[PDB]
Amino acid sequence: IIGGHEVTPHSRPYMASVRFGGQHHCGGFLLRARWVVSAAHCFSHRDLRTGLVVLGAHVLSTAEPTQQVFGIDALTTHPDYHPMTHANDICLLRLNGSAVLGPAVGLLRLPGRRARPPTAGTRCRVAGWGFVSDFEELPPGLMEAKVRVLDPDVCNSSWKGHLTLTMLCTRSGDSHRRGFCSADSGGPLVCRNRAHGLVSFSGLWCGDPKTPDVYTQVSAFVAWIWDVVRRSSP
Ligand SMILES: *[C@@H]1O[C@H](CO[C@@H]2O[C@@H](C)[C@@H](O)[C@@H](O)[C@@H]2O)[C@@H](O)[C@H](O)[C@H]1NC(C)=O
Ligand SMILES: *[C@@H]1O[C@H](CO)[C@@H](O)[C@H](O)[C@H]1NC(C)=O
Ligand SMILES: [Cl-]
Repeated sequence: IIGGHEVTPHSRPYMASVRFGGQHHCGGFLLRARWVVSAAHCFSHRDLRTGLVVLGAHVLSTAEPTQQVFGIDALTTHPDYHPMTHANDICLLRLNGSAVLGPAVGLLRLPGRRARPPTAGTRCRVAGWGFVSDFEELPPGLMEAKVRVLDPDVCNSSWKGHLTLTMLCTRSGDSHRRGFCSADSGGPLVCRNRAHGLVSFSGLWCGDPKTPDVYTQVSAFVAWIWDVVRRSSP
């Protein structure tokens, strides 16, 4: 996260860390005790057996007593996920057990089934353990930035017409670069206490307004998300 601040330890109990080969690789959120929502691009060319989901974390390099580590029993990539364009960049993680919900491990609500995406100017927050600068500097813990939803046409223009109808954009509230960075992928964009976005892709320079922050528009996937959950439920 660039242009953000370190959250109070465990103040966002919904945050997940997807680890590959012991290292943090992506973010995500706890939808249900055993369900994690993330970005499909995070698992592209990766052995699911080397994957771990950590919940209840603040400092990833610390074996925190609030941390709960789970394996991935199933990965469900969106059927229409196109890696080149980043279209339908969403996936669901069914863990090899259920998280014990507490003050450090919680759930995040999806937008409604009949809910529209937020309008330009809507204040949102993005969190993660991704880089804090363009010099691959690591955060002291789970960071969070204050962003504002950016007009879809202004964004699509900046992106040379490469945005899909199911993608939203953010900008900073001021003159400082604020947004996500490498390894914040999959982690949610929280608008009005709902996961409206999902970290997808940026430019070369983290938080650069010339190459705005692209998130997966979550409201479009609410129906799919519950369909996949129900399918593997008793
Ligand atoms: C995004 O915009 C696309 C059109 O972009 C414009 O036209 C193309 C041919 C290029 O000249 C480009 O530089 C221009 O910005 C649309 O095809 C597409 O539907 C738009 N997507 C959304 C979500 O509105
Ligand atoms: C869950 O998965 C992890 C990683 O594969 C493994 O270490 C752990 O033993 C598993 N737990 C159960 C109950 O299967
Ligand atoms: Cl569940």
